Amino acid sequence: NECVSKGFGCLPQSDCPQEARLSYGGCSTVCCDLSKLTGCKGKGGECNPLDRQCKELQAESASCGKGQKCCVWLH
Repeated sequence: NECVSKGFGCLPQSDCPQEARLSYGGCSTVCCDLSKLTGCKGKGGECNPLDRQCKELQAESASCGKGQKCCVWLH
């Protein structure tokens, strides 16, 4: 099991898209990068202030008030 050790899902080829299909093994069908399927929620995300140049994403941070800038990475 590789996709367990890396921290992804095992969704089928019909459910997840053709691009999210990782090359790792151990699943029942195909591995799917849940970190990169959704957005800020995919790994958990972070609001930081408008003073700090980072990333912008209207999906979640749009009502953060103080620091309406959603940032997320692979880690």
